[PDB]
Amino acid sequence: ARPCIPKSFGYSSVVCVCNATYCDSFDPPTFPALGTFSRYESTRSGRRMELSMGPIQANHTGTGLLLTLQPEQKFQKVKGFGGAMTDAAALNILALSPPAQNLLLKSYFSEEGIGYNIIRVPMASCDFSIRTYTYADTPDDFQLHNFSLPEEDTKLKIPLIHRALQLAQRPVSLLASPWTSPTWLKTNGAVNGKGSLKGQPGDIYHQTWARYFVKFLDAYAEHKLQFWAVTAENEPSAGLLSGYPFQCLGFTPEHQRDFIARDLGPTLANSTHHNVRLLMLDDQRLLLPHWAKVVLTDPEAAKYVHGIAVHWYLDFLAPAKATLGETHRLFPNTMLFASEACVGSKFWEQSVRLGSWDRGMQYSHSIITNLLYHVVGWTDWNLALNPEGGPNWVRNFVDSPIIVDITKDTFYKQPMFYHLGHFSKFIPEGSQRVGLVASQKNDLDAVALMHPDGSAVVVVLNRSSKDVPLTIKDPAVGFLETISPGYSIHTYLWRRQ
Ligand SMILES: *[C@@H]1O[C@H](CO)[C@@H](O[C@@H]2O[C@H](CO)[C@@H](O[C@@H]3O[C@H](CO[C@H]4O[C@H](CO)[C@@H](O)[C@H](O)[C@@H]4O)[C@@H](O)[C@H](O)[C@@H]3O)[C@H](O)[C@H]2NC(C)=O)[C@H](O)[C@H]1NC(C)=O
Ligand SMILES: *[C@@H]1O[C@H](CO)[C@@H](O)[C@H](O)[C@H]1NC(C)=O
Ligand SMILES: *[C@@H]1O[C@H](CO)[C@@H](O)[C@H](O)[C@H]1NC(C)=O
Ligand SMILES: *[C@H]1C=C[C@@H](O)[C@H](O)[C@H]1O
Ligand code: NA
Repeated sequence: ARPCIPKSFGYSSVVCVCNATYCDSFDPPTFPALGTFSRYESTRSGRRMELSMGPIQANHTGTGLLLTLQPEQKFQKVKGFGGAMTDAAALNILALSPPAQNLLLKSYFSEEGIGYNIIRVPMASCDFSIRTYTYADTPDDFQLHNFSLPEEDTKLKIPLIHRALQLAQRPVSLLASPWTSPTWLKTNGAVNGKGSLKGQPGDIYHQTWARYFVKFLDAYAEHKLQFWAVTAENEPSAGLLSGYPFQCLGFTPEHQRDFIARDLGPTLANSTHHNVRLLMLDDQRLLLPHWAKVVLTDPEAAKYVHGIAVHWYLDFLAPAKATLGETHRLFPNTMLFASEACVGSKFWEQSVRLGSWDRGMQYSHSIITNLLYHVVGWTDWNLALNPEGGPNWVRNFVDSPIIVDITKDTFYKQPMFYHLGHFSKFIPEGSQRVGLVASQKNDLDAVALMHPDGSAVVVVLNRSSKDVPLTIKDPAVGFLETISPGYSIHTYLWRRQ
C-alpha cells in the first residue's frame, strides 16, 4: 500500500526508511482468481515485494528451465517464522517515539507487514542485555523463594510482546530459551566461561534448575503470556569452551539426555505447563545427528522431547543432507526447527552493513535450504538493533533486519526483512512443503508449499547475476511463464481449483 522510501549507505542495495509518520506497508495477502497467478518481486535494484499478475496457460513448449510442482508429494507442516525479543531489541524499539514503535511492530506482526507468528524470549540475561542477571541471584536459594522477574521482563519485554499479539491476526507462538543459570548452581560460579550445573542430573542442583523453568512459566502466565515451547538450554556446547565470553551453561549430549529424562521432563510434565513443548539441542547443526542419537535413543528422555532446535552459525561447514537429512531419516517423528540466525557474528563479518543484498540472500537461501530438509520453522535473532549492532554487554555486535537510528526517530528495514517476508507473509502455520523438481541444472533456489486451503506458494531466489527465464508447471492447472532476474527473490501464489 505505501512504497519503500529508499536510502543507500553505499552497500549493494537500499534500506526502506520509516519514522513516526511514514513506513512502507503491504496489503494483506490474497490468492488471485483461478486461472491467474500473483508474483511478488524484490530486487537488488530496489523493488520491494512489487505485485504483478499473469495468466496460467494450458500448454507450454520450449527448451527453457521447467519447475514441476509435485502437489501430492507431501513433506513437513510449517510451524512459522519470527524473531527474538531480547533486552537489546526491546530497548531499541522503546527508544523510538510511540508512533514509530507502532510502525516497527506493525512491520513485523500485522498483515500490512510480514505476519510473524513466533517470538523467542530469553529467560533472563544474554549477550544482548546491558545488565547480567538471572531470575534467582540470591545465593543458595534452592527453594527459589527469591525467584522474580525484573523490569527487563515486566516493563520492557512483556508489554512489547502484548502489543505484538494485539497487532497479530495469526496465533503467535512464544519460545523460551535460557543462556545461564544462577551462578550458585554452576561449577565455575560465573555467568560465562567453561561451567556446567554442579553435581549430576537427578540431584538438588538439577531439580532446582528444572523448577526454575516452571517458576519462569508461572511468572509469565501471571502476566497473561503462555509459551508454545521451551529449549533445554541455548547453545549448550558453548559452556564446554574454555573462556566462553558471555552467558552459557555447558552440557555434553549425555548431560542433556539425563537432565531431560530425570529433571526437566518430569518437572514440566507434573506442572500446569505440561502442554508446553520441549526442544533439545538449540545449537549448531554440525552437532547432528550425534546429539539426536544420544538423547532420543534413551526412551526416558525421548518421551519428553517434541523437537530439535538448530542454529545456523556452522551451516557453511555442515552440509544439510548429512545433518538435517540424516536426523530426519533416523527420527522422522521429531520435528526440526531453526531457532536462531543472524549475520555479523563471525570474525570476517562486519556487525552492520546497511542495505546489504548479500545478507538478504543469506536469509532466503537458509530458509529455502532448511525447508528442503524438513525444518518446520525459522527464527531470526534480535528483532531490532542500533547502527553499531547493539547494545550488547560484551560488544558482540551483529546485524538485524531492522536498524533503529534514535537521533532521527527513524528505523531502516533492510533486505533481510524483505527476504524473510517472502516466506512469513505467504506461508501460514499448517502449510505443507510439497515437491518441486527442475528439468535441468540451474542456479536458482526454490521451494513449493501447499497453503492450508490447497493453493500453491512457490519461492524462487536467484543468487546469480544472470536473468533466468523459467516456466512453473502445475499439472492440474497449467503453466506460469515467468523470468527470475539476477539477484531477485519471487513469491508466486495461485489457486488450484
Ligand atoms: C518521515 O518520513 C517521510 C518520508 O521520507 C518524510 O517526508 C519526506 O520529507 C522530504 C523532505 O521534506 C520530502 O522530500 C522533498 O520531496 C520533494 C519531492 O516529493 C515527492 O517525491 C518523493 C520521492 O519520489 C515522494 O516520496 C513524495 O511523496 C513526493 O511526491 C522534493 O521536491 C524536495 O526537494 C525534497 O526531496 C518528501 O517529499 C517527504 N516524503 C513523503 C512521502 O512525505 C518526513 O519528513 C519524515 N518525518 C520526519 C519527522 O522526519
Ligand atoms: C494445447 O494442446 C492440445 C493438444 O495438442 C491442443 O489440441 C489444444 O488446442 C492446445 N491448447 C489448449 C488446450 O488451450
Ligand atoms: C527471600 O525471600 C524470603 C521469603 O519470602 C524473604 O524472607 C527474604 O528476605 C528474601 N531475601 C532477599 C535477599 O530478598
Ligand atoms: C546466537 C548467536 C549470537 C549470540 O548473540 C547469541 O547469544 C547466540 O545464542
Ligand atoms: Na563480526
